[PDB]
Amino acid sequence: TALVCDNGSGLVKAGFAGDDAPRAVFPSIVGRPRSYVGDEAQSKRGILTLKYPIEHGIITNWDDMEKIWHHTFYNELRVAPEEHPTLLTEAPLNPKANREKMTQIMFETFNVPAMYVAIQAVLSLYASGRTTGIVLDSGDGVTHNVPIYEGYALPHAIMRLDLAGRDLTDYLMKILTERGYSFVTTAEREIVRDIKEKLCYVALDFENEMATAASSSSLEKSYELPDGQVITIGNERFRCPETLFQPSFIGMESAGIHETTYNSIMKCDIDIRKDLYANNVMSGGTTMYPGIADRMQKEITALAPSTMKIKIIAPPERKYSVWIGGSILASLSTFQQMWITKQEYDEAGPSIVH
Ligand SMILES: CN(C)C1=CCC2=C(c3ccc(N4C(=O)C=CC4=O)cc3C(=O)O)c3ccc(N(C)C)cc3OC2=C1
Ligand SMILES: Nc1ncnc2c1ncn2[C@@H]1O[C@H](COP(=O)(O)OP(=O)(O)NP(=O)(O)O)[C@@H](O)[C@H]1O
Ligand SMILES: [Ca+2]
Ligand SMILES: [Ca+2]
Ligand SMILES: [Ca+2]
Ligand SMILES: [Ca+2]
Repeated sequence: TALVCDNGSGLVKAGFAGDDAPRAVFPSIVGRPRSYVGDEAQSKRGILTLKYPIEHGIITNWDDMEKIWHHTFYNELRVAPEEHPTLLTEAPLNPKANREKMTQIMFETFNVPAMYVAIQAVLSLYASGRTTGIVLDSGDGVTHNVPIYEGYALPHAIMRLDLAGRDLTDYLMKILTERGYSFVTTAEREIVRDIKEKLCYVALDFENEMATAASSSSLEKSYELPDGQVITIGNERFRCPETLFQPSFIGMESAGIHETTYNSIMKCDIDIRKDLYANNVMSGGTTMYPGIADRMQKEITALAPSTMKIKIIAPPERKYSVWIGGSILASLSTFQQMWITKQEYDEAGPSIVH
């Protein structure tokens, strides 16, 4: 049985090809004395320096990444890597040298029998059942617009916004102080992330939503805290994710996700634009907000030609679309020759991965 490992800036998603969802999901964090991995590392902040080996989707520290992979195989999945072909995912615009190092580590450190590396955005597109379209992938640390034509991600048109879930959680923590609530500790941040994932949503029209929240309490929702106290949240529910469309909310000069989507499409050949407009696919935990698809549909329509057919696809399981795409691909045993085997690695070296 093949294994699928999707390493993100904030979370590692791992499992067996064929499963409908990852069996293991843990924080992409490594702790080193002043080593531990995941929840275990976070728990020991202070006595351990924390390291996030994956920044903006790109691996930046190989020794820490090695620890993460070891943890995935031996502690989380509890499998013998030498017995399973392994599919790994990589961020858009990942340097070739990185792909080579990843391959060298899998064969020489973990001794896998075979492996394959796929681009995350492409896997998310496959998860929606298509090979052409533009993916909006927003996770914990980075957001990308990735146009894909017949399985090929067009590098020159990929857009990147260094704003994601982590920043949204921090922002919600900040604005919740306005109502007098104070969330500051690590434990408190965990509560805020839960509030964000349960009560936040994207307004179809921000200004009108603010007006509705100010003229009524129809948008207010209550939330019980660990101590038994109950708080009320109003416009904070939609102000938090609005940051995706208005990065200036958290002090970023970058254009919003709707604008980057449009700019991405305009960087592509005019003859395939129609296909991208009709196939806008959302992927990643930060695209889970109710209302985001309707908002993107409205914003893109405003930017696109009047006779352009616009369609946004937001799969219910998009929180794990990347992993799911990998599960699908890795489970196609008929194409087993696509796997890069150890033997092929011996004769051709790391460069065979490209
Ligand atoms: C199991 N495993 C590991 C695997 C890998 C891969 C694959 C692929 C392919 C094939 C080819 C290519 N390519 C490109 O792209 C370039 C060159 C080549 O070859 C790509 C691809 C993906 O990824 O999808 C594919 C395609 C198509 C299909 N169909 C059914 C129709 C399937 C598959 O499967 C697979 C599997
Ligand atoms: N229902 C939800 N509503 C809002 N945010 C959510 C929800 N579920 C998960 N998230 C956020 O999504 C992020 C996790 O998404 P994920 O796609 O796994 O990112 P990643 O792969 O770790 N990192 P990245 O490198 O940025 O793609 C966290 O910031 C979560 O809080
Ligand atoms: Ca990701
Ligand atoms: Ca600034
Ligand atoms: Ca042309
Ligand atoms: Ca092969």
